[PDB]
Amino acid sequence: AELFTNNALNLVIIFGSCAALILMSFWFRRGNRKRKGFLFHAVQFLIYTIIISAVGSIINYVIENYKLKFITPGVIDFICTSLIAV
Amino acid sequence: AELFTNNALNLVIIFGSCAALILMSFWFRRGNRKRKGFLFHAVQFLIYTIIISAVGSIINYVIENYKLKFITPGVIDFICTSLIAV
Ligand SMILES: CCCCCCCCCCCC
Ligand SMILES: CCCCCCCCCCCC
Repeated sequence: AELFTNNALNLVIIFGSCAALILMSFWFRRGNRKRKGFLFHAVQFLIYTIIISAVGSIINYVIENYKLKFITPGVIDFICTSLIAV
Repeated sequence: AELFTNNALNLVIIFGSCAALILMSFWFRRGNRKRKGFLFHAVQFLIYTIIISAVGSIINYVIENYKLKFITPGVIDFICTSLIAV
């Protein structure tokens, strides 16, 4: 409830990125004039990176603003780096 | 109102840079003795850099002097660096 005030831009940009991804998927599906090689993979990579960074920021804010017990900060950064590297 | 006292030179230099840009655009349009290659592009680049740096400074001052909630300092520096690099 009260946590949404400080993160609204984050969900806004997450939704915008997802909508842009769906729109460009449809754009590729229509006509398929492009080649789905390195550029489309790179686009997927960057959108994945930004969305997981946003999710990690949300987790950090929730942990730091609600309760610090049972969660160690920075470990979520490690998991995000691991996922993007994978 | 009260924030204009500490930023007056910034809007002054922004307006001066815009006026100089328009004046040099007109000067190029008159006679076009020059070649609009690397030098004019570099002039555009430097004026863009200085105006966005001024805007970022204004945003920083507004955030630090009005309310720190919902805005993370330094992210605007990241966005300015990203825009100038692009
Ligand atoms: C059909 C031709 C496709 C050519 C794709 C080139 C991809 C280059 C990737 C370079 C990665 C360093
Ligand atoms: C008509 C001749 C125009 C010559 C423009 C030279 C531009 C050099 C740029 C060097 C960038 C490193």
